[PDB]
Amino acid sequence: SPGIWQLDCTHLEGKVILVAVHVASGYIEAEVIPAETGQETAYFLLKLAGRWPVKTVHTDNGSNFTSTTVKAACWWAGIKQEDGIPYNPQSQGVIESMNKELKKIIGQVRDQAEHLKTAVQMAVFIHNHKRKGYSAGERIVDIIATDIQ
Amino acid sequence: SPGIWQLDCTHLEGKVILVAVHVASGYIEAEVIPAETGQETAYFLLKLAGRWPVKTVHTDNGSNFTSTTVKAACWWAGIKQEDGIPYNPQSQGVIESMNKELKKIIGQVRDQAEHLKTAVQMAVFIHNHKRKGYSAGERIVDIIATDIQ
Ligand SMILES: CCCCNC(=O)[C@@H](NC(=O)N(C)Cc1ccc2c(c1C(=O)O)OCO2)c1ccccc1
Ligand SMILES: CCCCNC(=O)[C@@H](NC(=O)N(C)Cc1ccc2c(c1C(=O)O)OCO2)c1ccccc1
Ligand SMILES: [Cl-]
Ligand SMILES: [Cl-]
Repeated sequence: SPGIWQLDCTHLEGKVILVAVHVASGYIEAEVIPAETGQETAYFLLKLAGRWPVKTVHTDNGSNFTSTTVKAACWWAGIKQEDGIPYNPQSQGVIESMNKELKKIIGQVRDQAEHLKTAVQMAVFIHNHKRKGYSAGERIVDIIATDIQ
Repeated sequence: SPGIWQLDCTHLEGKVILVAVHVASGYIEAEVIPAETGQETAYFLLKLAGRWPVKTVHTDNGSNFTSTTVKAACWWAGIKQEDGIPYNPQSQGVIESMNKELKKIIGQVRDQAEHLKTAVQMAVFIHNHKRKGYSAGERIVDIIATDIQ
């Protein structure tokens, strides 16, 4: 499970926040996009897979699962695309909670950032650095290091 | 050592490619921007520091070193800004060589990507995954994991 990620799309200020969560650690990367198109999702996954060893992605919905451009990016990057259907129901609630938590952080920084995209990146930072005692950033690095060795 | 990054700005197709290199591993993150401004650099560093434990950045030039927006991002993210002056002179040539490498990769994929930004992300992927026998992606995870424990 060191290579497993989940896509998550949430909305705020009439914009779309696209999130990738590393399932085993809770570590995230996120971007603001105008709308959640196959093309945007494909580009986001290319960026993600160049940065971390992404083996499997649970896509966030059937449109992206279907998307020719998403399928092309996954092929290019060596990613196995899977559905993101919560056969374990506690999955959906974990996501919902993260979306709520991310929006909360965004609200707390919203003041220090002129643009939504800045506040989202501040939120990524705070989320990944939060000690819970290791942080998500520490967990993902330990998980993947153990996997290499 | 595990926390040290160098900024590097290179040009192609009339656009700017902004690179951050993890000095100890050769691992990189990169983006295409229309122009290298303080605001763009500041945003790039915010994103980088939310994703990896960035302690020190050797900035690529004195305009970004001076930039009040870059200084504000570095303050926000807990980054020590340093100059990028190569007291070790083999530094310039290492950068120069990576820029040449990156541009070569971009040329090799240039055909598979409509947009420069896609080709740059493909080049980041190929760079970070190349076995050298570990890859840069493997090196950065082991360096930082060793540092955590
Ligand atoms: C309403 C509160 C406004 C107080 N903050 C500021 O005046 C400046 N913000 C910063 O110094 N930083 C660290 C954040 C930041 C960094 C880079 C960027 C940004 C932002 C951003 O704020 O969204 O936008 C695009 O490139 C600022 C800088 C540039 C443009 C606008 C604002
Ligand atoms: C010159 C030969 C072009 C052959 N490739 C294609 O037709 C498509 N490319 C892909 O399937 N992928 C994986 C790459 C990609 C992914 C996502 C994106 C992209 C690109 C990109 O190509 O730049 O642009 C922004 O969002 C394509 C898709 C959408 C727009 C344009 C092209
Ligand atoms: Cl990788
Ligand atoms: Cl981190």
